[PDB]
Amino acid sequence: GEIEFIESSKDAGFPVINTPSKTKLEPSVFHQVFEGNKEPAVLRSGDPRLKANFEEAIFSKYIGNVNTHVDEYMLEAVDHYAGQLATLDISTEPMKLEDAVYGTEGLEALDLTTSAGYPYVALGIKKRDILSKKTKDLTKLKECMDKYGLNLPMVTYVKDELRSIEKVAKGKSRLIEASSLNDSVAMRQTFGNLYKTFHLNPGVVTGSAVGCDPDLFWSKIPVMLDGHLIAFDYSGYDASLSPVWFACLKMILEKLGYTHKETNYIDYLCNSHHLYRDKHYFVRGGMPSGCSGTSIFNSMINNIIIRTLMLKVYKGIDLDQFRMIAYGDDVIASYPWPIDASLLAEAGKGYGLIMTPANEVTWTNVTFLKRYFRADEQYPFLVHPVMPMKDIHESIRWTKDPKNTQDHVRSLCLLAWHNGEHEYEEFIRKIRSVPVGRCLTLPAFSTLRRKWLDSF
Repeated sequence: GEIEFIESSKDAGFPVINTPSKTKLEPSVFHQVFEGNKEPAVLRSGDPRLKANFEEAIFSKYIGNVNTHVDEYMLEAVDHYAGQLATLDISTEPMKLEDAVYGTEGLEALDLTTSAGYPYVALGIKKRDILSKKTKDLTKLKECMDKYGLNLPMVTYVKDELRSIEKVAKGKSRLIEASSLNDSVAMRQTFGNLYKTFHLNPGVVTGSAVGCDPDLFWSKIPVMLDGHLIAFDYSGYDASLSPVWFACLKMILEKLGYTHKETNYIDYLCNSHHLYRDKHYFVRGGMPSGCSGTSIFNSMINNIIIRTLMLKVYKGIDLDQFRMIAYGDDVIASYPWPIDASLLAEAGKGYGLIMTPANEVTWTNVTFLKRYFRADEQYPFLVHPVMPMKDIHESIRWTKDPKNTQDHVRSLCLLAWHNGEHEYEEFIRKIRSVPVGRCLTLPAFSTLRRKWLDSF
């Protein structure tokens, strides 16, 4: 992706977008009891922790585009992945408006807490002024979509989240895009059935883990990926994507039965208009992370990319024995023969991608969704997802709202006990060394283990 044009919003008649300048993350009551290095991402240019130019840093992920046609390797990759997806019988019929907005099996209701985007943010109109969970009203939404239409600018926000010392100092805060409510809804109508099928079928047919529950899904992954493991993620995947990969995605969608007109929303993702505080800018290429479907579309594109690279480097590869699962840029995969991931990574560089491979990827050292894999000692066909304790420690030391401490700590307990009973008891011990910790309902190790075993 590449920023092609930027200027002052006022020159085009856009008002300034007022985004909060200060982090909501503050040290929790557990900040001293546990160790950690992460701090809130820089959100503003004058942050005294910066050791770089902030606005240059946050936009540096738009590294450019490789301009190329859809080549022979891409064409075969698309065909192979389309054949997989064809077995799922994805409906290209529009999802009905009430299901796409207020919820249905496989597609959670539209998030009422996030930005409604443009022009609503400039008018003070929030999602809850238009939509109602209790009444499921669609009348105001129909008014607003009729009035303002589709293909509206996106609103860029800096993501408020913990980051490492290096990413704080370099100002490399992540950006999230808010599609207009109108565009979010229209995309959920257009693609909602595809979204549902992906959410309900994580694994090696969708090639997707989006929406998975690691507590359940981790045990299935080694059944599916039974060859030599291949794994990697990327640096700045979303913004690195060149338009050719969006062309590949459009070809895949059309093979699934979407009309050319129905794939027009992919052009909306690829060639985009953004408002950021007092500026507005146009981007060619790059997935605008935060718009409807970007995790699923990123994952679908990644399925095309990896196949493309394998076909290009390993002429005579048999993709029917290749298996892969992606969550956005994150990939875990297998093939019955060893594959040199560094060759794939260098081939990806030729397509404008920055891939970072996982020396002998094993079930001991492979990661996916920032978690390890550890087979249960007693039930060896069940596999624990293992979030490192250091990451749990990083999270517990901060809070965006201490009123949610109970929910926060309980969520972390659900992750921590997979590290073993000794680690969990120590975690609980330290929690209880603060008075708040003795006011919390904390699950017992044996209870978490029993409930996990019984969930299968």
